Amino acid sequence: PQITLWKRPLVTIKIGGQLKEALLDTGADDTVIEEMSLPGRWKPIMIGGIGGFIKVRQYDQIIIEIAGHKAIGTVLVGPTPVNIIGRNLLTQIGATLNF
Amino acid sequence: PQITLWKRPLVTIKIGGQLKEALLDTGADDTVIEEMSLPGRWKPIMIGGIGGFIKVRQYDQIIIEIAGHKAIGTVLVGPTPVNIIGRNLLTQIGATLNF
Ligand SMILES: CCCC[C@@H](CN[C@@H](CCCC)C(=O)N[C@@H](CCC(N)=O)C(=O)N[C@@H](CCCNC(N)=[NH2+])C(N)=O)NC(=O)[C@@H](NC(=O)[C@@H](NC(C)=O)[C@@H](C)O)[C@@H](C)CC
Repeated sequence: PQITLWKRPLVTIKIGGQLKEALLDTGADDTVIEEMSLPGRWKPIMIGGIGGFIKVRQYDQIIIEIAGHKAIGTVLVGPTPVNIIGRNLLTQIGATLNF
Repeated sequence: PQITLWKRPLVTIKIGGQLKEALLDTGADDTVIEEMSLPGRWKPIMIGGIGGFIKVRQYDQIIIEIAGHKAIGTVLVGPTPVNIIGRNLLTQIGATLNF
């Protein structure tokens, strides 16, 4: 669909078979989800944001549905202020910025 | 135009008489620009995201051209690692997310 930005671009996602709400984020390289139990092997890494760096668990090849669109890729799990869907998965669902 | 997300959606902007490169961030409520000596009155506020919060100066009615599109609104100035164009301005240039 076409989503305007007057409101935060929040969509429903399905991960680990669980429904969550996430923010479509063009300014995010990666996808970061709040702490949760996720079936899969992980590796600890650090990511950055506007205020500094935080440590997250890196899960690869995770099946996730975004607004009904399928994506299978890297999902970072950690203490993020909000669930965000980054470019790694936005490209998978064919999302583009238009103006 | 249409901007794909294979790489960071960076565009040229003009603010305070200077040209800079900024990130189109749909996951940002407001606009945060790198430290620059913008003239005029301002208000001290704090803004954040991943890693925490940072101190910035809030300027109102700032003229800013984004990728050739004129806009006018609130601009936060401070020690941000990246020039961030938020929704407050993305809506003004008619930007949408499409998939
Ligand atoms: C988590 C909060 C919501 C999403 C977030 C995404 N921001 C981009 C900004 C660009 C970097 C400064 C970001 O953090 N992107 C990260 C997301 C994490 C990730 N791993 O993708 C990123 O791409 N990080 C890269 C590196 C970015 C820096 N790059 C560089 N210096 N070359 C990384 N780690 O790979 N939004 C924000 O940070 C904005 N905050 C907000 O919109 C809200 N604040 C809060 C706390 O939620 C609102 C209430 O103010 C900031 C800019 C203030 C308006």
